[PDB]
Amino acid sequence: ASPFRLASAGEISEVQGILRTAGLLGPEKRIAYLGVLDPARGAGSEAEDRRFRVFIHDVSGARPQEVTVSVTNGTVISAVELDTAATGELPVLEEEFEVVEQLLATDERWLKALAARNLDVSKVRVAPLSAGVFEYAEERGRRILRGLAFVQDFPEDSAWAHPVDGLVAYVDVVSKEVTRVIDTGVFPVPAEHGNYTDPELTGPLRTTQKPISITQPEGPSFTVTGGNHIEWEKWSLDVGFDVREGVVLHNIAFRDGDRLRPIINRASIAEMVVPYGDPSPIRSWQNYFDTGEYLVGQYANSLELGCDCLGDITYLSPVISDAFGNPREIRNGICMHEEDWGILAKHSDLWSGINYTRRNRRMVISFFTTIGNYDYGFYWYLYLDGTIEFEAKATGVVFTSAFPEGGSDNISQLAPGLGAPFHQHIFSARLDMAIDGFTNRVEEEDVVRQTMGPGNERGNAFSRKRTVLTRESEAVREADARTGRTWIISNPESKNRLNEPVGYKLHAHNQPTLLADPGSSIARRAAFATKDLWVTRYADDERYPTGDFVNQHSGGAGLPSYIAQDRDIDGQDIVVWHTFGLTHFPRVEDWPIMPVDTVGFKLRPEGFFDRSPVLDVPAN
Amino acid sequence: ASPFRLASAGEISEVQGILRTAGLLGPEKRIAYLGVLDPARGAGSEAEDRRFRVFIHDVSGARPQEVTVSVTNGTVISAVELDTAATGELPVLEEEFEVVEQLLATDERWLKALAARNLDVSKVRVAPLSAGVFEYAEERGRRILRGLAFVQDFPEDSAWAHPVDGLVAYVDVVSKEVTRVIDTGVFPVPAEHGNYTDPELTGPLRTTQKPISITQPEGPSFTVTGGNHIEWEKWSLDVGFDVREGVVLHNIAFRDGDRLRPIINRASIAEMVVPYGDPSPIRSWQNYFDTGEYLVGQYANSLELGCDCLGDITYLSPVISDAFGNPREIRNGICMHEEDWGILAKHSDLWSGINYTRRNRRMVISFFTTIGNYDYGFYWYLYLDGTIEFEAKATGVVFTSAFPEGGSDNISQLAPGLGAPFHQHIFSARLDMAIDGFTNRVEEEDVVRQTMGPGNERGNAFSRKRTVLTRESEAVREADARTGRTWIISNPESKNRLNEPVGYKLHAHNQPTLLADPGSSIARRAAFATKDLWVTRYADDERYPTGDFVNQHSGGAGLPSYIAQDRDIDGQDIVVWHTFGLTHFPRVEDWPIMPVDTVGFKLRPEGFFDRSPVLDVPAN
Ligand code: 11R
Ligand code: 11R
Ligand SMILES: [Cu+2]
Ligand SMILES: [Cu+2]
Ligand code: NA
Ligand code: NA
Repeated sequence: ASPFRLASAGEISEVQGILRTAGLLGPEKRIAYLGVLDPARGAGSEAEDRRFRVFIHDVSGARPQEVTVSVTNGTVISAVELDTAATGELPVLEEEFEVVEQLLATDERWLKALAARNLDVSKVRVAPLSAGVFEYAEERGRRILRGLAFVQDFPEDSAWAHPVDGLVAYVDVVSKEVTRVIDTGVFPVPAEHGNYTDPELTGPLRTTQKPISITQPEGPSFTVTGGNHIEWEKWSLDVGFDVREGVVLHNIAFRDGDRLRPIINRASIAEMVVPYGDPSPIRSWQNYFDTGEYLVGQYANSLELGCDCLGDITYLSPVISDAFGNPREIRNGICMHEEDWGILAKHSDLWSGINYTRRNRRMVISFFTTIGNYDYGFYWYLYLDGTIEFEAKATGVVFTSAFPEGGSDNISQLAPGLGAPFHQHIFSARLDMAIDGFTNRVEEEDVVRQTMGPGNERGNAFSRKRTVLTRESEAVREADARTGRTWIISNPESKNRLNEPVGYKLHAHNQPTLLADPGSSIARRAAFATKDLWVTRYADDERYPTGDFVNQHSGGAGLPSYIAQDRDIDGQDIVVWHTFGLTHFPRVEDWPIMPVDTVGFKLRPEGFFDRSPVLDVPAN
Repeated sequence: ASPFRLASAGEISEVQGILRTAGLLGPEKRIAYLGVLDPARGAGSEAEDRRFRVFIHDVSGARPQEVTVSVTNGTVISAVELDTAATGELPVLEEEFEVVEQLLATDERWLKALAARNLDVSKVRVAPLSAGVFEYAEERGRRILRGLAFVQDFPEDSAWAHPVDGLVAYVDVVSKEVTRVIDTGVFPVPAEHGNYTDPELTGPLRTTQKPISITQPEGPSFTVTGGNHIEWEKWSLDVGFDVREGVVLHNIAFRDGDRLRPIINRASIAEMVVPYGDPSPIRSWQNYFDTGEYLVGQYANSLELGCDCLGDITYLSPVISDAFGNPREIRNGICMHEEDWGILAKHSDLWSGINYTRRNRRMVISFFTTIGNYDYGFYWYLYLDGTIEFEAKATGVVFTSAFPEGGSDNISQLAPGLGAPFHQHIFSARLDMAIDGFTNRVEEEDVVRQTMGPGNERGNAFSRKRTVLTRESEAVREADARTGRTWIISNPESKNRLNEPVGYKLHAHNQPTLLADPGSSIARRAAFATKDLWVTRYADDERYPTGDFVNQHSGGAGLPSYIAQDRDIDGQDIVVWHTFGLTHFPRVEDWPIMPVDTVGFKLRPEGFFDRSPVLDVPAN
């Protein structure tokens, strides 16, 4: 019955049928994006209307459309033709991945480049890479992918070991034409293999790891109802999935006594971008918006038990649309489990003689996606004590280049002749806040040092200050780790028993934000990534920090456009957008397959509860 | 046979016998500190000499002594009388804890203060609190403790709920005299109880938590030999224990192929301080050096299976000296276990068709200590991929005060009338580095932004810079989170296969450092805490960032004195001292017993290995 239930195969097939019936999904049409829309504010009273949003591409060269369908009512709500030169190209289609290599394989310029390097065209893989927006006027309004080449010596070879530097091509994937082939000169193609399952490289596998068995003999402590509604240790939420954002959490709330208290209305990773810091023209255009351009949900892995997710696991298998509107299941695409998390609280008291220890646990909701060379795990955690956390785990194979003779200020060496250009992985978490309901505000809290003097004669005092962000113009904030800066989301109309507004505190990792020059294309297209925290007034059409159409789309949309409205955010329905990222100078240890590295953030209750919320946790 | 083995009960009894025989341990003498000394540099060649360092207090008022004993040879190596007014008082003795309350109970001034507040003296607990160094000239050369009062309504009551504000006393614990009683006025003693095992407060305990069973059917993957030598997944180390520092790691090394490669010679938490930020004269003197003044090892908890440490646990039970030189075992005082740590590396490749997933694990070595109201867990982690991490877990009961009518800039409210003064918990990790041996250097590495222009026409480039710290005068460094600042310890004489010096990178959390005014007593006594990173040239007598005797000791010793020597640290035997801490503005959720919060740091290999060190980890 829940309006927040996952899309079913039947709903997707029904959208297909509605579009077909309406004349919007003939044989030349392809679905580039399809997802369920969230219910409107105050929709709980009215009967449900399951609506789906669809981006439809046309392979014959006609203009694409944005369409909203009511699957409940069997109707098209709206359909509008898109001018992609203005509003952006549609996301990259899975079917376009192969096209770059295929077209290049019979292009005389490409073949000349490969022949100059004595490379067999049958062995040359070409990555289908998003193009961005640079100086090439002919690309405006065209669906372009750029191609970088990697040699695969045999079918099971890791092509990433053998980058073909000095060469890049640009391809129109609709007209099926190669627009440009740029050859700046030959570089040696690195020869060492990077085959991490080859015994020659691994050596004898370890026999020293004894089994770790994690079981729950009475099953898990969480329940799943309605397909995706989770209840666990006072927490209540719905686990959604979208082909763009991946796992999306809805209606995160905590049962405090008799009252179900909302905390976050919607939590997602609304964008992620990988900007590269190598000024070589072969890669200086490289910025992968894995979420906005590629759709990370689409490439979610099927996760194997005892391998990807360990313990007593409950899986969800979300359904997405293929290019033709047929449903496709991602079997075991979402993992859900609880795990022990060490000591929760402990005290051994010298006066009362009471010794007290309690254990912590967390609920984990995760997926793993693969975007070419990269593989990312997205993990949401709920803890017994009210803490909410997100963690991204970055692994896969590093994106490679040649390592220049005489070194580089922008590339590190991984193996003889093999380079890894410097880059960042920068995430935007969109948190549609609902601290005890929708009337919320944000304060920036800094530690305040105090001078020795009257009122502080020993020079020991310290304090803090809170500054309310009253309007969107004042709500674009930067980190200040030195002053312990955090941001508190509170409800000014809901007080705890000590007469203080209830709140949650966001604790950032204070990693560097976007490093690119502020006048670059990427600083404009990923403007969100230049600042740690943004707060907007909620609006139904302000979904992504980069806007709806990121592919080959200049600045003009997204967060900078939203905040120009300068709306009241002091005790209103607000959205926090937190930028956080990893700055990666690849190390030799990252090669030939990279150990996981992490980044994230958390929010902790801050006078939300009237005392510790875990006094009722039992011993042992 | 290992010279790094834990002290045995026999060794401690033998030190006692040697001291007795030498005339140094008569009936008026008490042992305030006893610990084994590490072997001298280059001692491996010579036969072993187990030496012990002892601080001996005299209850009759005579001067204390510092003594070094050779237990192997049955000799006193050295014995020197200490002038405590100059070099500092000895650590607080466990037997002195009760003395403050006992002396105050018959003092007319104290009784008058309690009577003004209608408090039964039999119900008033007095915390035995370190005194520091302030304006009281009579305290110089005397062993003083200060007393703050807390009412205990009945034997099992949590006295922390009932602070008696406006009152503090100072006591000479040797002459057994009350030197001062200060009463600045009555405050209401908060009345609500804080009894976290009382059903009235907890309510009905949860019945929703289903068991999590963690077992190892073939036992653990680590071995313990020689009592405390651990081998686990290529790692080699010795687990030491000292009554001051607690768990100390020695000889951390990694077996890379056939070669045992040193990484860290000695790792410890060499100090921890809890400075309070309330300018009230009742607490403005409050700074607890839990390590230096109280000795955190002494109060290590006995850790219960399935409660404190979960899984297949191997315990060590370290032996310490009581006040008379008799051995006392801390049963199950150190936990050792390995645990699963999620995904280690993962890639699903679109060209090779190979799908690869490997799991991570970490070895955990921990203890938990209790210092009055506070309880801290100290955790060291070794990971499969070469990462070394420390984490402190802070819990217990928050130190309380009255909450002032009309609020406070330096105290938060926890319950009606109940306050928690702001404070920090600041740790110093002393890492005696040995990256591939002892010839090491430290570089500070910052991200470098680049301007759009020639050589960077698209404004995408970014880089980094490394600055070698050549001498101790240049080696007192601060965090810069905005520029992604880290510190690399390398061996300039040991290169990896790419001809780059092998190294490890220290990743700090960049939390605020000491907030007190730089002219305060605490800024001088805890000078280490004002800066994030210090590097010294190794010396056998430079053990603690605060010197050997912290109790009632002014500035003059410790790190500022060590670095004045301005020694060469560029390719030498060096020591890194990392300051890291928690700044605590207590929340209502911290009351009546606080959920764990954490802080720490890690070091990751940085061109130490010739490729990923975990290619030989098997599937599943
Ligand atoms: C942004 N950026 C930097 C970047 C950089 C590069 C690329 C890029 O683009 C974005 C790419 C995003 C997509 C990434 C998701 C991961 C894709 C993985 C490939 C999908 C796939 C597609 C096809 N196949 Ru098959 N196969 C066998 C074992 C394991 C497999 C894993 C995956 C297979 C696959 C397997 N197969 C079936 C039977 C016998 C042999 C084989 C082989 C041999 C060698 C390779 C693959 N397979 N297969 C081959 C031919 C036809 C059909 C077929 C099938 C059908 C169903 C299942 C498996 N295979 C972006
Ligand atoms: C820096 N700062 C802010 C600060 C602030 C405040 C203080 C402070 O000082 C530093 C203090 C550092 C020391 C902290 C370490 C923790 C000390 C814990 C107290 C030790 C202790 C000391 C004594 N006893 Ru008992 N006892 C029973 C159960 C559980 C117990 C736990 C601990 C017991 C204890 C227990 N006992 C035995 C038999 C019957 C009843 C009892 C009771 C009842 C009520 C309380 C305690 N006990 N006991 C009582 C009397 C005589 C002997 C005795 C023993 C002997 C052996 C074991 C247990 N007990 C510093
Ligand atoms: Cu990376
Ligand atoms: Cu604290
Ligand atoms: Na909101
Ligand atoms: Na060293």
